[PDB]
Amino acid sequence: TGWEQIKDKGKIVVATSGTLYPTSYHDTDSGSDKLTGYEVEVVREAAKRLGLKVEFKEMGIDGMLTAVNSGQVDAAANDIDVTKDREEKFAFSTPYKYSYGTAIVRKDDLSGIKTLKDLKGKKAAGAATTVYMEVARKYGAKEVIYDNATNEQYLKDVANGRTDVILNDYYLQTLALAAFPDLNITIHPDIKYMPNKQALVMKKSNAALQKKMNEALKEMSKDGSLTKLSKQFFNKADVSKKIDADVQDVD
Repeated sequence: TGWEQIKDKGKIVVATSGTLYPTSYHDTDSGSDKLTGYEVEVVREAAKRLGLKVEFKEMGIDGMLTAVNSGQVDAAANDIDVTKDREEKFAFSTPYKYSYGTAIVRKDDLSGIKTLKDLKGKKAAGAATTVYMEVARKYGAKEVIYDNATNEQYLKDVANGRTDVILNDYYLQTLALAAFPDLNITIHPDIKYMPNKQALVMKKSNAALQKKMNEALKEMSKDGSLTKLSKQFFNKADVSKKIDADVQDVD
């Protein structure tokens, strides 16, 4: 534990899942299977700025925070939201990603949806146990149960009229549109909910490491490195800066 200890070894141990495209995943398209992604690269470069090598320990989100407290790892980078509750238990770096949830509906009629309230009675699809599906339920949407579908399948069913809406992170959905620009789908222009931001998580007592990481992140923020990495993984979008938008809070 400790920044002087990390500095001495010359390596920082960081936990991540590798199952969250495009922020932490493996590059299978190239055949390298290299752990990469927006957040992974941000940490890698930040550590480099600090003369350090990174040792990424892949593990499930569960027990990850426990590994940080136990000292098993020096930090955890896995799209973890900054929340007041977590801030009393851990030390976060400055945020390097800001986002909010949105909805993908049909391009031709927006699936008859104008506001979140119109989700009532609509067929909502996507991951079963996420805060996104919870949002849909709160508004009375019918949850669609899929056996084992793909992203392309989910999107086509919306376009086809088999389903009506998909609730997910804004940036993840912009990639959906970019991937299938000819499909009858689009991100609803007025629905924005649950703003959120992600940062590096470390033991709250590790104030020295926290300050050093922020120092490198700030340097990256000022020279365009963050924006550069963002555009690479989020199809030219820059997720490192907060979007001045009318975002609705949800219970």
